Amino acid sequence: ISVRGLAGVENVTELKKNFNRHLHFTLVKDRNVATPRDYYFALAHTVRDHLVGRWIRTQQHYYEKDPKRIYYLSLEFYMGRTLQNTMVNLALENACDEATYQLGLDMEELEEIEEDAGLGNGGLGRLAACFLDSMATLGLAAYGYGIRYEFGIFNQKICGGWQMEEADDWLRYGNPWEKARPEFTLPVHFYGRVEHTSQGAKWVDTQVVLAMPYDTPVPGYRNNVVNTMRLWSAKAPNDFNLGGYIQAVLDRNLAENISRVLYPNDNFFEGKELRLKQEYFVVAATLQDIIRRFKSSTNFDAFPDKVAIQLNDTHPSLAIPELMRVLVDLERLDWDKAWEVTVKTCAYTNHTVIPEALERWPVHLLETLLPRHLQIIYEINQRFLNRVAAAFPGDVDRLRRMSLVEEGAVKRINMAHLCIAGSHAVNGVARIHSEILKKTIFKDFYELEPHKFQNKTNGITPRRWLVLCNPGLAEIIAERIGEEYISDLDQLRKLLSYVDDEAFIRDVAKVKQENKLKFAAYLEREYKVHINPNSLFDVQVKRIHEYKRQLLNCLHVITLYNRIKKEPNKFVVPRTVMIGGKAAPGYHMAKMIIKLITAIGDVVNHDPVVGDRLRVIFLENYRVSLAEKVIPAADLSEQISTAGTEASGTGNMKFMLNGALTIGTMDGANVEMAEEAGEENFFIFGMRVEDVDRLDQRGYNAQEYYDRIPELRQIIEQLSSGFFSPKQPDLFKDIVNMLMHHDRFKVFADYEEYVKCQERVSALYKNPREWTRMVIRNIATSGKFSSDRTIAQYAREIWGVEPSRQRLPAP
Amino acid sequence: ISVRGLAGVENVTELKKNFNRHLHFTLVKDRNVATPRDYYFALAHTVRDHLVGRWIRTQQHYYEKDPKRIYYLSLEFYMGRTLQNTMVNLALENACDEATYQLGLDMEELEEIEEDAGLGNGGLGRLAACFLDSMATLGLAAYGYGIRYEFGIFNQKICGGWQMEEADDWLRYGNPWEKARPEFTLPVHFYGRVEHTSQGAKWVDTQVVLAMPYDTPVPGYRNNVVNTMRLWSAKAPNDFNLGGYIQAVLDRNLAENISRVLYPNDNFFEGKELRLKQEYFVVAATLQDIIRRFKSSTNFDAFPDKVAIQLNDTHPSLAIPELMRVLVDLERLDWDKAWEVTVKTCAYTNHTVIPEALERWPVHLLETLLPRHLQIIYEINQRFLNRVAAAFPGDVDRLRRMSLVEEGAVKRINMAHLCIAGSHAVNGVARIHSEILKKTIFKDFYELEPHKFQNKTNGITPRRWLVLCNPGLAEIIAERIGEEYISDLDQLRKLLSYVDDEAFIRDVAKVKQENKLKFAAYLEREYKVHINPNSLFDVQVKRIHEYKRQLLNCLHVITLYNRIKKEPNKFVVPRTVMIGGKAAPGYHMAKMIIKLITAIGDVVNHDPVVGDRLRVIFLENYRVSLAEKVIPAADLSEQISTAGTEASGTGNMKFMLNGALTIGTMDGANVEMAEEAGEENFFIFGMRVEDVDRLDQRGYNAQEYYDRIPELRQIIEQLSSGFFSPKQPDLFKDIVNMLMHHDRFKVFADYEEYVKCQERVSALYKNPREWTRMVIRNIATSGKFSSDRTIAQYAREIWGVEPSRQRLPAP
Ligand SMILES: O=C(N[C@@H](Cc1ccc(F)cc1)C(=O)N1CCC(O)CC1)c1cc2cc(Cl)ccc2[nH]1
Ligand SMILES: O=C(N[C@@H](Cc1ccc(F)cc1)C(=O)N1CCC(O)CC1)c1cc2cc(Cl)ccc2[nH]1
Ligand SMILES: *Cc1c(COP(=O)(O)O)cnc(C)c1O
Ligand SMILES: *Cc1c(COP(=O)(O)O)cnc(C)c1O
Ligand SMILES: OC[C@H]1O[C@H](O)[C@H](O)[C@@H](O)[C@@H]1O
Ligand SMILES: OC[C@H]1O[C@H](O)[C@H](O)[C@@H](O)[C@@H]1O
Repeated sequence: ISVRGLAGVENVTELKKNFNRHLHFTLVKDRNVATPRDYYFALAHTVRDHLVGRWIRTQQHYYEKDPKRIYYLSLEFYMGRTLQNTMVNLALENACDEATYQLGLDMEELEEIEEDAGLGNGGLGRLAACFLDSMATLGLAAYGYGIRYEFGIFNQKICGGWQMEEADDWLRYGNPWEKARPEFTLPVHFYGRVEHTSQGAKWVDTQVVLAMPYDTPVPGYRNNVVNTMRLWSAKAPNDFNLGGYIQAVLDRNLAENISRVLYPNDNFFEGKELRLKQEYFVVAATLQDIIRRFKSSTNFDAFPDKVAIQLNDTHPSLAIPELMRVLVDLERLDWDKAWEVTVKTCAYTNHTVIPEALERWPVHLLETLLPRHLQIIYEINQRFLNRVAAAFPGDVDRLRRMSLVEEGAVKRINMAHLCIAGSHAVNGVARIHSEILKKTIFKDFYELEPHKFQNKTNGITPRRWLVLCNPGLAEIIAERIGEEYISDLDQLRKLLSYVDDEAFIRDVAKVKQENKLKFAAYLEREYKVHINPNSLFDVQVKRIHEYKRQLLNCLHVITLYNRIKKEPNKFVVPRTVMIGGKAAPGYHMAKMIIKLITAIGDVVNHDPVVGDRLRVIFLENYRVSLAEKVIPAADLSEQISTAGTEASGTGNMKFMLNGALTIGTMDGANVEMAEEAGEENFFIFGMRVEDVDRLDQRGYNAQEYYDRIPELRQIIEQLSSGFFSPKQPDLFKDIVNMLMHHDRFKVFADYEEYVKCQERVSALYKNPREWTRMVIRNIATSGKFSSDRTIAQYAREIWGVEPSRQRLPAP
Repeated sequence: ISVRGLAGVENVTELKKNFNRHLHFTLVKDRNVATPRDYYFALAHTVRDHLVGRWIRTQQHYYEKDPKRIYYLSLEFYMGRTLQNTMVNLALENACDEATYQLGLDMEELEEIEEDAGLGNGGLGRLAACFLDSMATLGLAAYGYGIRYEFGIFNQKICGGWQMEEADDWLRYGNPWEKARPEFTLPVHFYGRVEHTSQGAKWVDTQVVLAMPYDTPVPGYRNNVVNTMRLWSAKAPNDFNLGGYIQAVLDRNLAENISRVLYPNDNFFEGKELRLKQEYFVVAATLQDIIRRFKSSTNFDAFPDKVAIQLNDTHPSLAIPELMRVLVDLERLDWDKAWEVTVKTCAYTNHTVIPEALERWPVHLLETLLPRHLQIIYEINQRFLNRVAAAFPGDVDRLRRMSLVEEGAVKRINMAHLCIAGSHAVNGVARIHSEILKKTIFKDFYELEPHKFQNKTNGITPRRWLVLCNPGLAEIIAERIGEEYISDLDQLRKLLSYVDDEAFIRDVAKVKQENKLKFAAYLEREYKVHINPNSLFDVQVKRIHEYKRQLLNCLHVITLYNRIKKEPNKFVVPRTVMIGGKAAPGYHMAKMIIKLITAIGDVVNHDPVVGDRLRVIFLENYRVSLAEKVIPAADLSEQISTAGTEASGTGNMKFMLNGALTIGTMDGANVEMAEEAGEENFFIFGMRVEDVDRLDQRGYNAQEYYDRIPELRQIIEQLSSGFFSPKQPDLFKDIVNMLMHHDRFKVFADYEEYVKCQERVSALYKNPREWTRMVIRNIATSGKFSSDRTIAQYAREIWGVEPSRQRLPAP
């Protein structure tokens, strides 16, 4: 059936009886009243049972061996479903598939019942998840620490072509993968004031909120290692939080609101108090847990030798001043020793350069909520600027530019500057992004401490993003080069010698056609629409953002439609362009773009002259589980952000690994992907970072493009006149206005080159054999983009630990 | 070891391995890091496993056989712990005791870890729990329906002698006994308005709250029957309940607050909207569930033949108009047919006659929250008063007295009148209470429909209240008459022939001494105080209420103290008087009484001259699990409410069954207990109902008693001068003031007779042999107070079903 493992006679028999055991004793059901959800839960428990043993020994192991521990702090962990992932990493997939078959059930149908653990917004959150998988597969003693939101990313509904947000009550039916641990409940403080007494400062009269941990197992790939992802949940103390007795009890929900919902912002900062509370909550509980574990393993001199804390963006940046608070105020270490320790254990990862995404917290907020932390930040700033003054005497302007405190309307703390000053390493997520950080945004810091700056190009895990979602492709690859590539993706290079293999070429093309047929069916099954599986599947799925330019894609789609209407009887390569992604609730322009996409589809999809040559479909509720479905079925991957705006991107790597060709700009990781596959095997177009700068010096004037490109002007006039919105002719006035007068992302500037490039893609598609051979050269060179490579680099160049592919002593 | 069942070799082996299975797979622990709470949970799951099979077949059975179903609606179910109770009813106690012993654990230590399911205030709530146990033991197809409060009765803490309330977060570590069933989630409506259209009225524009059920198994005593207690939990819909996206999500907690906390009022009405919402919530979800089940089993003519709904007090009274709403508005039945059906399926139980406990809801509240129900209530009232007018022509005053609508300051709906009009049966809970209902409070209704009024004297379950909490006494009883009495308490009469048995007399006295020694140890273990186990254990435990007169007990205690101080070297029977119970948070006088008790103990307990002859101890956090501890250790049970105020009482029956003698007034069930044991074997005193009336006609003047009783006057002057409150001399001015000028319960009127009676109790105690022989005559005649008797009466005289002690076909 496939290398989903073996289906042993004894193993299948054991699984079946345990499945029946859980259906009965755990779910209290019998075959006569059990629903598919019951069946899913019986299977989940049966599979979960196989982790317990490994989980206990792995943790037991780390206790005995006492290795250096890696702590990955993130406010997001975009996990998705975990049933299939667990079976894969445990080699149980075929056995469970057989067992359920014999019990008369369809395992695939059961898998669709699991809810996605959508505790993330997009790229940043999914990177943390891929990293967790790689760290376990590489035998690192790593822990993922975050917040257990009871409501993750909202479920997206399209109503009248508009996005509607609906609460993601993912825990409604229960989460079999988490393990509550009330024995490690910790107190977190807020507000209060600072008292300066004889022997040190004291933070008093604070409001207490308890942090209760929930542990989720993270299994490595077939090595018997099971690490932990610890998510904190807010719980109110039962005393004080006890005017009215009834009210006092109902009011407990005020403290517990801290972990209620994930902020739905992607690459956008919103300075709300609740968000700051969430950030301190996760930091305060995590560091107590880290130090407690360390004390078991009081000279904190060896702290950095046993502890590494990785900050995923600046969200958990309060870890720096919190570590100082604990070491100086509680452990009574002298400032300088505490600072040496802090810098040596902390490392920071930057994920974007757009200004609106940078965390700049108003000082009055930190003053009220965390008074002691504000004082420590001021002291850190003081000493840091003294260092700068010494290094660049008289450079008064550099002084204000590098300050962690920004003066102006309202004073603010620049969390990124805080992170650079208190970390021994700072990294970008793609070569171009890391260079841009040194050359622009953090130039002053790089000049001060060049040794701190590094790069760690992102990656994705080949387990979920290949074996799990595309078993067919994984099978034909393994048939030729073996299975060793699953945890050593570089071996994919060996596929280069099959580029002329008539058999391989036919197989690769076959799995893609099967994936497209399956997705096409899913589209009609759960969404009822109908699409032609013979057309080119053009897809752009990611969060809706002006910088990602779903709008540039829209212009091309309209261009295609207009060319068809001009010469109806001319042949054109049929296309099914699918765009999907969620817009943050308060992001007006992004919501306007979603409406534009659905409006274009309303016209195009019902034009008889167009026929089945062009279909515009908006993919509803894009999330991890849906990505696993569309990506393997894609032919063309759209990665068209304005050069210099997408730090790295990861969806791009997912598409490359699954047999889709890429059309994109020289941005983020796109640059390194083309470098690995060869630019001849990539569809690159548009301005490079340098051209964008040149245009900015000159001054970007959209009118110029509108004046010189008839096809462009026709589109804009179609939008303004109401051609795509009959009942509301001026519906899209905002978009047209932005495009013409305030386009920070120069959509028009890349239009001509994009359309031309798209023409070249259509020409290659007309030649199946050659299209497929290029795909093979992409798949064969995607090895570098595995998160196992990324993690091995973080491990060796930042954390100071050696990865290991050694199987743990059985379960 | 005892008739806790057999400890089979195979059974103990099986239990041990399953215990280890759960500790590993369920709790993810190993013997090296498992805490006692883990051990408790492993045992709970092991025992719980033995119910699943029985639960499924019992429910399966009721489906096939299709008997008439009994639905017991209550806003309270005071369950207590359930581990030991489950082992008893399953005959697993000795086997589990052996198994844990061999695993090196103490089962008793593990049992103390379980949290009490305190979803009740006192008597009314505990009656529902005893009833559930009896209904299962009697093979009735019964379902208990209520609300799953996440916070039950508050935990009581004494600070500075004052009561402090603390949230009862009983679900913090999880509840292994409940089973969530999201597949039966039902919608409940609130607010909205009524539209009158062509074919009927419509309730529109309502706010929807979802009701999710949680099922808890209720095992019968060793008959393999397992019934269900279904508790509803409030859940917000994820759409509309989705101004701000974040706010919308945080605001879900407004709808879910409905099931957040139990109102801590005992025999007291508080007309708060949240409470009304809770009442409709449980009624609306329950009736949908009832009708759905009925439709499976559309002529609602047979509805009453298959359905019986028992209303525990007026709390679920909205069931009457809700049943009408559904039948008339949705099922489209004609009014009269719907009314015939409603009356025939509904029955109401009254639990008190004090006016402040009567539910009288303001019309403006029902108008806003349940507009359609208000209309139906008006129509019910209309037709009912027409009936009255026809029966008593011209009796205009009877008309207003019987109205369900009370005019005045604010119009109100008398929920009790609603219940009488819409039920085919109305019952009191003790013979005297039922007579008082007919003679006073509901006299007009009794004259209209005499056939409706009945009595069903309360009872307690002998499983929890004898076998579970007093195995020693249960063992010596069984040694002589067998085990059949456990489900046939009347057989206890056979013990009468052992009243002169020298061996029995010595045994009965022995178990009491052991129980007292054990409790005395527990007191020092968890509360550190020290008490003399040789003294007479004088206890009054129940909710603090003026009508229960903990104050009368206080006066006696002070009298004793004063007599000792007067003649220090005179001998007196040593006593340890223990008073315990919670005061509703807003009940000022009750909280003042708790402070009085602790203040008396502060003086008495530290007076050297008193020595160990008198100790006054206030029992902290009285609840079901504590009752199971004190009751078996008591010698004297205080049931001293003012004649005519305690409807029945049940604590009194618990004490009688466990070998304590009773000192009390001719009130509630006390009357029938003395009647069963013989007044010579009871310590009765004080005014009878008739004497209280006589005093009221005359006019109660406390000053008279103060003027004629020197000992009384001395006490009152001690309270006024600050003798019991040095730092705050006027601390108890409120109590003295009430006692002298506004004592609704005539404490002073029963003082003299009470003290004299107490002297007689002390004299009998001085004669161990005779004290014990009287105890035997009480225990031997307590058979009538088993809830199995009560339930068999409800079954035969109200519900129309026959109980059965037939074992269900194995598990
Ligand atoms: O709670 C039980 N089983 C779990 C089995 C289970 C466990 C985890 C999960 F994610 C889904 C189902 C369950 O259904 N839920 C707990 C977690 C969540 O709140 C949903 C309800 C349970 C079984 C059972 C048997 C008896 Cl006899 C009595 C009470 C019981 N409860
Ligand atoms: O949740 C698990 N077990 C239950 C075992 C259990 C079930 C009911 C109960 F009342 C107490 C304990 C539990 O500890 N809780 C669920 C209910 C409550 O929220 C407390 C935490 C669990 C075991 C386990 C093993 C693995 Cl390998 C992964 C996740 C897991 N979760
Ligand atoms: C991989 C992934 C992303 C990141 O996509 P980019 O195109 O890099 O922005 C976002 N969302 C989901 C659901 C993903 O799987
Ligand atoms: C039995 C019981 C009651 C009822 O006691 P009364 O003396 O009848 O008021 C109250 N609380 C608890 C904990 C009980 O067990
Ligand atoms: O680093 C992980 C991801 O973080 C953010 O989502 C960036 O916008 C994206 O470019 C990057 O791939
Ligand atoms: O009916 C059960 C109980 O209800 C209330 O608590 C009454 O006050 C009490 O007298 C009675 O025993």
